[PDB]
Amino acid sequence: ITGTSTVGVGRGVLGDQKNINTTYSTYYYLQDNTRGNGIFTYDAKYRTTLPGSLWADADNQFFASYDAPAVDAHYYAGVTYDYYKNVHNRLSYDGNNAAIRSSVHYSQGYNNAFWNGSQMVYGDGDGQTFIPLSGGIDVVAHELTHAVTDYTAGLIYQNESGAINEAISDIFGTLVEFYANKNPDWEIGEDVYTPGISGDSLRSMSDPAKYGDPDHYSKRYTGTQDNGGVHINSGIINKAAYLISQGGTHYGVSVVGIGRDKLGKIFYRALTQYLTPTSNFSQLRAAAVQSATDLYGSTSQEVASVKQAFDAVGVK
Ligand SMILES: [Ca+2]
Ligand SMILES: [Ca+2]
Ligand SMILES: [Ca+2]
Ligand SMILES: [Ca+2]
Ligand SMILES: [Zn+2]
Repeated sequence: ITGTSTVGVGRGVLGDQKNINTTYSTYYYLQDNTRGNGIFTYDAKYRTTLPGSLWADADNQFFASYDAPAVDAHYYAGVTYDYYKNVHNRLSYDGNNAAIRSSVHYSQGYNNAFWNGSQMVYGDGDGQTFIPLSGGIDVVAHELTHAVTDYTAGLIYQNESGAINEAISDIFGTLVEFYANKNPDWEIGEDVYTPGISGDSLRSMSDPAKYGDPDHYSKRYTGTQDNGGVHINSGIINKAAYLISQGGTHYGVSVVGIGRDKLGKIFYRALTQYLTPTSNFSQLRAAAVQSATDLYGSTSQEVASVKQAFDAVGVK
């Protein structure tokens, strides 16, 4: 809608207070005009019809519990936009400042979030397995990273290429979590998963096997469920990424860490320059080695650590 840019205040899913960019025209709308062609947040009103209604509020204060998921979807979309722009010189997901749209209150008791090819969608959770999914910045950045991948490499969402697609989303969701410095870690979804149980998460990058996901290629899932294991076999790539950043010894192979900033630069280059829709794990390894070579030279420690990390998870 057309109106005056302003700033409102509200409380997110975890009860923290934050300022959000809104637009004023009779009502105050969750429309942020300060970032590219805008960030727009919608109310799906517990239905599955999308996008729903652009979120309208009478007083620019968003402290109702119904408001919480919208506040966080809108705010964390902004943070994720800022990360891609400031760190990777990328303007929104398509690289030309496309509008970012999110709907919250999708369906009833819906325990997931997703990018649907056009926008992000967030369930409220059922209150025991999940709380509203937009409360996790690693979740928001995971989903919007799917948009980035779709516009670049185009990795198909099945088998190894789909597992790479999901790992990339976990890797950048994590890097955005560190960027915002909100109690960052190498776990996925810990802020919105099982509000009854402290210390757990949906997936772990530092130790995927903690939740039964593979941490070595010899342990890959080869069946048909979950589109050939796209959320399962991602653990193999996630572990590799964790090793490249943080270092460690894994199945007897030692990796010297090169830190988060370089991990992001190498993977962003691989993604945007070398990966294609049908890339498999072996091709990811070559793309990552070539990226590190482009950036730091073929005899660098950075290339050495990328090779060691993939040797450690059994990807040749
Ligand atoms: Ca209000
Ligand atoms: Ca965290
Ligand atoms: Ca996390
Ligand atoms: Ca929990
Ligand atoms: Zn995903």
